[PDB]
Amino acid sequence: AIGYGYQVKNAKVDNSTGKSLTALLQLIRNSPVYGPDIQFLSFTASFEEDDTLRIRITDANNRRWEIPNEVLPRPPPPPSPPPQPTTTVLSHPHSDLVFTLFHTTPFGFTIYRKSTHDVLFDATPIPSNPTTFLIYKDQYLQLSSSLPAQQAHLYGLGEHTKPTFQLAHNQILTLWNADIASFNRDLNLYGSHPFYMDVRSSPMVGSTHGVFLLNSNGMDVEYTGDRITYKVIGGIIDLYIFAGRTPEMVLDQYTKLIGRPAPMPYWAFGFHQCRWGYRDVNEIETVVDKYAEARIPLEVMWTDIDYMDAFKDFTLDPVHFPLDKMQQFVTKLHRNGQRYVPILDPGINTNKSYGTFIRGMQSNVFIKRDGNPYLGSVWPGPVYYPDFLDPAARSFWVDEIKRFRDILPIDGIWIDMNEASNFITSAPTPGSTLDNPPYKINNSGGRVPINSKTIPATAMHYGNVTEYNAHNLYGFLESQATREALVRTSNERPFLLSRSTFAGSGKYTAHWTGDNAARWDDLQYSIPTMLNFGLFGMPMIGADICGFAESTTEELCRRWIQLGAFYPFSRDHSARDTTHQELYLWESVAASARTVLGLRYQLLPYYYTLMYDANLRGIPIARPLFFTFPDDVATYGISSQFLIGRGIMVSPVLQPGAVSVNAYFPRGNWFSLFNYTSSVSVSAGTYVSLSAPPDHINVHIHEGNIVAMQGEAMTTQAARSTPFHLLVVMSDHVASTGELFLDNGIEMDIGGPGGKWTLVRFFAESGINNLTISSEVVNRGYAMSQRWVMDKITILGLKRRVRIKGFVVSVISDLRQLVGQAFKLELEFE
Ligand SMILES: C[C@H]1O[C@H](O[C@H]2[C@H](O)[C@@H](O)[C@@H](O[C@H]3[C@H](O)[C@@H](O)[C@@H](O[C@H]4[C@H](O)[C@@H](O)[C@@H](O[C@H]5[C@H](O)[C@@H](O)[C@@H](O[C@H]6[C@H](O)[C@@H](O)[C@@H](O)O[C@@H]6CO)O[C@@H]5CO)O[C@@H]4CO)O[C@@H]3CO)O[C@@H]2CO)[C@H](O)[C@@H](O)[C@@H]1N[C@H]1C=C(CO)[C@@H](O)[C@H](O)[C@H]1O
Ligand SMILES: *[C@@H]1O[C@H](CO)[C@@H](O[C@@H]2O[C@H](CO)[C@@H](O)[C@H](O)[C@H]2NC(C)=O)[C@H](O[C@@H]2O[C@@H](C)[C@@H](O)[C@@H](O)[C@@H]2O)[C@H]1NC(C)=O
Ligand SMILES: *[C@@H]1O[C@H](CO)[C@@H](O)[C@H](O)[C@H]1NC(C)=O
Ligand SMILES: *[C@@H]1O[C@H](CO)[C@@H](O)[C@H](O)[C@H]1NC(C)=O
Repeated sequence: AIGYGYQVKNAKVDNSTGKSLTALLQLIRNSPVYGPDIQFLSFTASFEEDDTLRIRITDANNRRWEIPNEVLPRPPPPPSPPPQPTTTVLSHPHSDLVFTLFHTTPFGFTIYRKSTHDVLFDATPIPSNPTTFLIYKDQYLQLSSSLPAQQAHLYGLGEHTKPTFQLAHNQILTLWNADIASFNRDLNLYGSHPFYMDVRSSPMVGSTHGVFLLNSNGMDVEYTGDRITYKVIGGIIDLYIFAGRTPEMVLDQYTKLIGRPAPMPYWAFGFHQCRWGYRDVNEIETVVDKYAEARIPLEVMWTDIDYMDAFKDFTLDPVHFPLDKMQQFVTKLHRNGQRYVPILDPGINTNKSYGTFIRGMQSNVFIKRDGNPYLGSVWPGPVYYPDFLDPAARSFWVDEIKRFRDILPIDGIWIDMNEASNFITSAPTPGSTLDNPPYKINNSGGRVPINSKTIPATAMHYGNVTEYNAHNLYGFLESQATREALVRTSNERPFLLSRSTFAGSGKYTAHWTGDNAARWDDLQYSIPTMLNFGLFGMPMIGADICGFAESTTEELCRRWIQLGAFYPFSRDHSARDTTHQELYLWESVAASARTVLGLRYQLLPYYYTLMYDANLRGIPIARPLFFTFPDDVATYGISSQFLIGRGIMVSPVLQPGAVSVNAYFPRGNWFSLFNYTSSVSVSAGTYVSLSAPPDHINVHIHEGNIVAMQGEAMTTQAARSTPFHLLVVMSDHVASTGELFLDNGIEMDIGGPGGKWTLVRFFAESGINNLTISSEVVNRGYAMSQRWVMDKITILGLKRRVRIKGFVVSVISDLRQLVGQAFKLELEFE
């Protein structure tokens, strides 16, 4: 058959010293299918922390492709092996995970949790079924685990458009960075994130762990409910298990490994407007002017490939987008506290009168095939691709960006087409098993050759690295170079948005779902994709509001701005062959816009604190319900609702001509952020029909949470100049708590050493006769220097009113309390 598997030749635990396991595996018997088997395997298991188990399987007699440490820094491997069935067990006293190596034929291994004596990863084979074996050929690695089909709820393995957040049973997820529109369901998209979250509904409900395979090669992942299997066409097995035990802790352990999410500037949480096909400077000025007249907040104006001189990077169309007019335009944006972001492609047009091409050829920075720079095909025409694995190409990139930034102020960079995208598929090299692999991954849902519409697998990078191995790293690498370029040309916290991503990208860039469509499906699709990229360590995520491709309708756009105003990254964008869809064009949507974007701007400090938490602990801004309610199994399969932070839930309408929604409400009291009187109270989790007017969206806050809000404004700059309103939602079960992070909105290292930031924590508890509200302040300096003042406190969740020495609403006015000063407020019931 396919493979016969491996036997344990020798296995030992390194005594006394830091406990790790080393083992040598020998091929049982050779098989011709899918290429020759690797004869000897070096197998190690080791704890990187108490809550992280590393399993590394390599060729004992060959250094195989591994993702470079310079690209993704991580602890080095343990030492390798020397030159009833038997078991070798590895465990640590402060670890909840136990690794077991089974000396069967073929061999197996399991990771089980001490806390529940439950198996989390089970690679024990079914002797008669080679689909369950570990197989290790040069271009085919097979790793398989069994799962308790009903108890195991899986999430992740992006990037894919799915109607559901939780992974459906019986499917093949292909991970291979490709220029494929996100309006296509199931197909492999722009990014690859070989990570999944496993939430166990039983025996101990809510029990969570994570599984990451640190491999950049193309792969099919097969999920059949009771089994999951990796089919990888290269590299090694570098497997990481994250103990949990909560969903929160898993993402903490995961991002600790791949990198904490990069902080975002304050202005990034404002609304963005973009469009492919803005004709000239006069049109973008007009769009900004009309957003003002509609009194709809517009923070950042974007320019697509239109601004370039015939689609070449680091140039300006001397006719439609002349330099002096653009300089004026950006100056005026800044004067009104607004920002500007242009787009970049990786391809460099082969124009002999083009400065970027000339310089790129001098530093020898382009990806090569058969000894010559690979000829690509994108917008400007024939292009060469910069090899972002070459440090000289990374210097060249910084140089070009510096040059452009000197003549034209930019507030951020949009990097696109970085799969890399190619419009003309190259012919495969004769006799190459790289351009023609033995196992075909399910690219584009039809076993399409990996070389399709991209750079051939036989192209070479710096250090003799093939495109075959480094393909899923391309967008990741450009994001590093681009962020480097931004940091060295400006002292402010950079902003960048990338299409193609890999595990770890969130440490460098923001992401958007890419090319969605103006269809009701895509509106709903935006939510699982949004929650997935939270797991992937990229909390700054959003979809093109009102849909990129195809023309939108008034009702679709209206319902989309209602939802899209709560994306971490909120932006309107569309193709040029569709109708315009700026929010002012329809009155019903502009009125919706002012409402929803109004609430968002009030929630700016909240969003920013969540961004702070993300960089600090990996915890996503937009998160699944089961993050806050892991003991509620009904929340596991919700794909239509989500949370902003811990206690704010959004429940949008996703179907046309509707005026109501059947949204799920976990146990507790919920209150509308649009009407403090409108509340939802359930003693057990249940669906509830909510009135959803054409201009309204249900956004509720759960009890036990304190949120610091400011005032509405046209810009984020102006919003910070407004007083603070404290929203306190009480609970008869627990003291309410809240958190506010304050900085200048542009410090390079967020919350670092020194004092250009302030952290404030809020606390509230009801007694029989008295209510106490108090804060704690760390690094009081910065907040104090900002004159932030809290003049109002609204109290929800109580059945009795309160005041200074169903449910009711209590308000405390004329407080004038300095945010940067700790306080204890005492109220009395009536
Ligand atoms: C604006 C954006 O423009 C570009 O993207 C465009 C495409 O150029 C455009 O063509 C269009 O592409 C769509 C298709 O219309 C749509 O149909 C879908 O394609 C799917 C198919 O639906 C699906 O069937 C599948 O095809 C497979 C089959 O499944 C498989 O069986 C097999 O079929 C045959 C095979 O081909 C034969 O060789 C033989 O073997 O027989 C078999 C059958 O037996 O293979 C085919 C595939 O070959 O999968 C298809 C996808 O490959 O979806 C695509 C999109 O992927 O629309 C898109 C989206 O607009 C650019 O590529 C894009 O980058 C660009 N967007 C950026 C540009 C700008 C401007 O600067 C920015 O503004 C944007 O934000 C950027 O995102
Ligand atoms: C190399 O870059 C030049 C500068 O952008 C290109 O010339 C410009 O082409 C524009 C249309 O793409 C046109 O509006 C500009 O007037 C023109 N500017 C100048 C100074 O020539 C050039 O394009 C080539 O030459 C022109 C005359 C056309 O025939 C194009 O089709 C050519 O490609 C670029 N050359 C190449 C080979 O890409
Ligand atoms: C607020 O909500 C309550 C409860 O649904 C409702 O009776 C009241 O009319 C609402 N007020 C406004 C101004 O919509
Ligand atoms: C509330 O509690 C405080 C402190 O315990 C006490 O001094 C005060 O008299 C109480 N007020 C009422 C109305 O009971």
